[PDB]
Amino acid sequence: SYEAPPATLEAIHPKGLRVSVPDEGFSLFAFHGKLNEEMEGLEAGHWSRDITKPKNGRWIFRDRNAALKIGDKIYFWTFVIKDGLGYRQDNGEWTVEGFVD
Ligand SMILES: OC[C@H]1O[C@@H](O[C@@H]2[C@@H](O)[C@H](O[C@@H]3[C@@H](O)[C@H](O[C@@H]4[C@@H](O)[C@H](O[C@@H]5[C@@H](O)[C@H](O[C@@H]6[C@@H](O)[C@H](O)O[C@H](CO)[C@H]6O)O[C@H](CO)[C@H]5O)O[C@H](CO)[C@H]4O)O[C@H](CO)[C@H]3O)O[C@H](CO)[C@H]2O)[C@H](O)[C@@H](O)[C@@H]1O
Repeated sequence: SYEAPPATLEAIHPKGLRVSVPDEGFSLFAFHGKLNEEMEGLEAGHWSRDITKPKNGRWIFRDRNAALKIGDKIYFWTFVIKDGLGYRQDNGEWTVEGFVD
């Protein structure tokens, strides 16, 4: 049965974090994440935000001010509502390996 799609994360040059999932017929996408500190289960995170509509096919979370560095780790989990039911990407871990213009 259904599983949340994996998120794509990008570090932006000169600054910023962008996180997105494809719209698979959701009503809601939430991102919950911490920088260089593990998530202790389903805690809110330093980044914690509900996104309520997709934009051109994707659900997008942005922190335009996040100044990331190579080797920074983001520990995260996401939440999507599909047909009134909730699904998570659990135990997300992403390492900055480069930047996007
Ligand atoms: O009303 C004024 C008040 O408003 C507040 O804002 C609200 C805001 O917080 C809310 O945001 C949504 C957010 O809560 C939601 O998070 C969910 C989270 O609820 C969920 O937690 C689960 C528990 O549900 C679960 O409970 C179990 C229960 O299901 C079962 O029936 O019984 C069990 C007992 O036997 C019981 O434990 O327990 C587990 C732990 O085991 C919890 O993890 O977890 C999911 C993740 O899986 C999490 O996503 O997510 C939504 C979508 O992102 C958020 O939108 O939204 C409301 C509006 O819809 C707001 O009103 C303010 O903060 C206050 O200041 C205001 O006073």
